[PDB]
Amino acid sequence: MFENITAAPADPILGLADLFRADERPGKINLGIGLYYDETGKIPVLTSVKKAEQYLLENETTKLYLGIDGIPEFGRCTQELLFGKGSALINDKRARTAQTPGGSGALRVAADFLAKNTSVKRVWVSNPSWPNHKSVFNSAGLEVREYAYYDAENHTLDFDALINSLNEAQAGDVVLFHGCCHNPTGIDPTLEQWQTLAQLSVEKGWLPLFDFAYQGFARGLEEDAEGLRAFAAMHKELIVASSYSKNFGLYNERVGACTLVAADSETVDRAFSQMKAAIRDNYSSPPAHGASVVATILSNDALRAIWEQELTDMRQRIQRMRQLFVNTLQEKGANRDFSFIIKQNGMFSFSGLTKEQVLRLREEFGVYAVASGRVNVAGMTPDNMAPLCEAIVAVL
Amino acid sequence: MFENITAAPADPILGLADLFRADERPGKINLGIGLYYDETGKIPVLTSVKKAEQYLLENETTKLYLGIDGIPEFGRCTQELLFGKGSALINDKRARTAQTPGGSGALRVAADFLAKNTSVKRVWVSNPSWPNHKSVFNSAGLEVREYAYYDAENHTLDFDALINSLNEAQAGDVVLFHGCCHNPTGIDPTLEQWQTLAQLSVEKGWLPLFDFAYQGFARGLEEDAEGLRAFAAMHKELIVASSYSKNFGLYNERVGACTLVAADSETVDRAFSQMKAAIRDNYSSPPAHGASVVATILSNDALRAIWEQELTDMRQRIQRMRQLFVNTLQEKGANRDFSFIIKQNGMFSFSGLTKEQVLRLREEFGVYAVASGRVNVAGMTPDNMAPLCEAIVAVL
Repeated sequence: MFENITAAPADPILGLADLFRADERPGKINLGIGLYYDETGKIPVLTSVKKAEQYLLENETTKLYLGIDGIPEFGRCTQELLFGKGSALINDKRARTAQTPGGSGALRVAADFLAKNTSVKRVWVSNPSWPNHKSVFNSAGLEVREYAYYDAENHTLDFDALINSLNEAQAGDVVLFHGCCHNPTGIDPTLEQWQTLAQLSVEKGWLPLFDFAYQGFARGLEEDAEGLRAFAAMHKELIVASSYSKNFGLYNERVGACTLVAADSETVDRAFSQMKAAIRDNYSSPPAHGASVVATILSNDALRAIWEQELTDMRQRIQRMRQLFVNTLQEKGANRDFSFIIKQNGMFSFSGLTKEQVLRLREEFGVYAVASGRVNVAGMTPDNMAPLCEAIVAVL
Repeated sequence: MFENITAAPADPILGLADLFRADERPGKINLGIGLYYDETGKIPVLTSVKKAEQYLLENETTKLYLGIDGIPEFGRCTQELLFGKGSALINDKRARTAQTPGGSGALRVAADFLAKNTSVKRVWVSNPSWPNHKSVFNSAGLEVREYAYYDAENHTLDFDALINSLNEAQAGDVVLFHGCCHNPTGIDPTLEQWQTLAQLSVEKGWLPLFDFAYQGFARGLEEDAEGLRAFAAMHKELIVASSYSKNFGLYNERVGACTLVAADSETVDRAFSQMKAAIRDNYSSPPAHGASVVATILSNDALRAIWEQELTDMRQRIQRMRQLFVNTLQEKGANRDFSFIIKQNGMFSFSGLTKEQVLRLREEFGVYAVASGRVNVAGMTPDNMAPLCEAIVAVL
């Protein structure tokens, strides 16, 4: 039965990580995968996370299955983060949240729900986008189309091209938005641009799908949700796939949520029963540990305070590295203006390095970035910055 | 987009649990869902599990993502449990294991792999079977057909009907077997019956899919794997979806494995790359906590000793309740022979109660079982046995 199966196409980005670990050069620098490093180049467990895990160790008395949609307090805390406490969406009970194995898990659940229960045939993703979006939607049986996004000359959101290319989207297509910290560009719509999109989206009959993996990494928890909330103020229906991998440093515990919004309580409860059915035929119910950690933190004043500060620390370290990167580039003799890097949001920006320049960086300098020239700024440190920038200057 | 979605059909078994928690009667007895209760009617965390969780708390320094297939030591330990240490399958590197979110997760991954990469159009399941089998396979786009299994008059495996009905299976169909502790009958093939099946399966060109959720609950870890190992000695190719939910009391942590076996190393590595692709487009990588607990236990002599004894304790408590159940039934005036219960394996047997008798038990006596009359023996205790049996006698 398996004799004739052809190998899956190598994933160049996971193939990168694989190449990194095999590299015996001591000064090797990892700017590939989207992970937060501290100033010592390590990927720590958050202190608030350790404290919550101690609490669970000392207090959990069972591992009895969660409901299909996971821990209720997790759902409640997630909707407050998303929509704001006292939001009319919450008061009107228009939203239902399933705890999922990561944001990736949430994307798959949404895709499966849409494919099996609606007329949706296609999803619009930005060009460029995180490559996994196409993969997940295609695997669910959905076509993926691309909309213009990035003005690479001005390092800006090409809002005209975006709007113009989205005009080819039909009523009933899904349009995917990144809530903040667009991967890979670091370029997000302004509040005004988000409000214009929310208006266009309603007129045109698009179903908004928000991918919200970096809440707290652009400006702050509430500020980062402004775009979503502008849509939520305008739309009867919306889906949000959110993740706590990055803002809790909980990557491997697979902690995310798929949130469904409909016009009213009866509708959302009805539609959510089909989302629960999709989950049931997948992994049945989600993993408790990472999500209990999140719920324990978000629902305790003292832990939440510590965690919010840890998140602030992470965001500010990245902002410092953005500035340090452009400064060291200038000092190291780089020809180019890299100032656009300072304005961009989250872990990533496009460096503007070619695929060949990145290959050179890896082979000659042990500096690992992805083929698009996207770099993980959260992988830069005061200790690695000088060798990093000397390497970039050498390849320009 | 969601206005016209119809509600998912209520799941009577999850609807049962929901009904149970709303029941304010004090002496209520839960014999529904497959969970291990101790003699005080609680569903405890295993001591070996708590010790492993303490160790992880004190020693983990990162939550960096696992590989798509999870923790390598988890895979190694899983294959040894499945095939036996020193197995030729392991020595020849014919097997690859992906850590998955539970046995349910493993079933979905297998189904997705099969549907997307092979000519498989149908899966044979026993009649009766765990209802989720049909659901999972159908959701992946696979037809499900049923084979005869149960001789309800003699409370036995109807081996003739099974073999006769499986004759309608074509070369290239999947046949699903429960490794031990058949859900719901508690009736497993003997070693001889398993060997005959392994032979038939080869001749007929079936792809065996083992669902192995209760290793250790029939006779013991090695004894329970005898059927699988008889197949593995005969087949070039096989898939195993296994779970640690029940034998580690780790239900909500979603800890399982999908193991792929092929004729040789090159083949299995090739086919497994497509299984990894299916996982990538689902939940991306599996949750670390529950699987690290399992790997930490299985790979430490002291913890493994404690855990194996805890598992032995669970198996023996169930065997005691089987005997106590039939004894108390006789003492309480039951007309019927219930002796077949003593011989059956795992958490469940068919009580022979009608759907109406079970409805009566619930409404009049607060005793919760499923419509098929299947009861969770692991939900019986010395304290609840008398009221339970008085209730059954009343409804006969």
